[PDB]
Amino acid sequence: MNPKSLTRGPRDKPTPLEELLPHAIEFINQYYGSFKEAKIEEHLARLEAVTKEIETTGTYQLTLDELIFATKMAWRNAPRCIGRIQWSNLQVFDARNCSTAQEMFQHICRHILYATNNGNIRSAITVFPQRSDGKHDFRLWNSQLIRYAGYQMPDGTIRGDAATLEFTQLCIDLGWKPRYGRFDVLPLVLQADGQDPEVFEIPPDLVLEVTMEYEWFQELGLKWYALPAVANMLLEVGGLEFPACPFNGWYMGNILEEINVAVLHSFQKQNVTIMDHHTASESFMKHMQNEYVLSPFYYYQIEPWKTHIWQNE
Ligand code: HEM
Ligand SMILES: Cc1cc(N2CCC[C@@H]2C(=O)NCCc2ccc3c(c2)OCO3)nc(-n2ccnc2)n1
Ligand SMILES: O=S([O-])[O-]
Repeated sequence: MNPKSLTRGPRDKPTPLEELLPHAIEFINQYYGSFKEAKIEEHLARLEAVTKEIETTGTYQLTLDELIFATKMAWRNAPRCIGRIQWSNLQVFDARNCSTAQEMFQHICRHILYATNNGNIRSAITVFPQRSDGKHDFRLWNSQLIRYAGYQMPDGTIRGDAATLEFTQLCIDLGWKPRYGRFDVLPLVLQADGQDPEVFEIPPDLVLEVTMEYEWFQELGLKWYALPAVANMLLEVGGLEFPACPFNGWYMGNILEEINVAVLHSFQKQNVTIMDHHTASESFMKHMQNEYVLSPFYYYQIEPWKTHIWQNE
């Protein structure tokens, strides 16, 4: 077999023009090929301008429409994603002129806001600036925008998310004051322009949680977040790399002390979208109505605290 790697790592120099140009040209062709006969003079015009822009600046910028096209195509090129069947239902937020972590934070708040929509979930992606030389990367160190903290008890026990134990400790190491619940929402750990990450609490009113509701099992205090958002992948398109491009959909669906009726009832009763038969038909219908090496592609990355060179720990 000759599978490709699903990971795209860091750089420390711009992509060499001899690599970038061919990829850029191929994407431009893919994009204008989305008409099948229309816009041959526009195609050639754009090919010439991109090639001149690359040769004069060392890189190039996508138009808004090309970016939107690229995020949707990357989505339908995601083999594992079940939601990609209705891939035209994606809202794009262009944050490519973002310069600071504070600004990153505000963009992310807007995303969570729009996407959550009081439970009537909407799919969205926010695209931050593309990699330049690889030393000014924008990154979210989170794996998800919303995820619970994980604590290892003085027993060797796991309290919270058993999968975030390492990231939670890194937040503490960065100044985040550890509460010790099993449902603590991790802060946003945001890197702008290649600099050390800054910690931002997520305003709690922005976090919609499904409180699970027999009758005594709500006494357990079982709870989960409504918005599944992937924070850590890199969007590749036409030779360009976007190391920060958080996106979301909605959900598909060990001290037990096993029916999923509690979750099924809690989500659906609290009007939080999930991928049931109603939503599947409704969303595919909206999708269909919108019709009036893989690339682009979402890559995995190397966890940034393993590769980051700290300016001033
Ligand atoms: C609209 C509702 C959506 C649903 C129901 C959905 C569902 C899924 C599911 C079930 C998986 C695999 C989960 C697992 O086993 O870990 C997945 C993976 C993924 N989804 Fe979605 N998704 C949605 C929206 C999105 C959006 C908006 C994007 C991107 C623009 C997207 C991109 C991906 C990617 C990149 C993966 C990872 C593929 C891999 O692991 O190789 N999804 N999604
Ligand atoms: C919070 C989250 C996690 C996630 N995962 C994919 C890589 C592994 C990670 C994960 O732990 N997945 C298991 C939980 C899960 C299952 C089904 C589903 C999910 C997450 O999002 C929508 O559909 N994917 C997504 N996702 C959102 C849209 N597409 C994928 N969100
Ligand atoms: O744009 S897709 O729906 O043809």
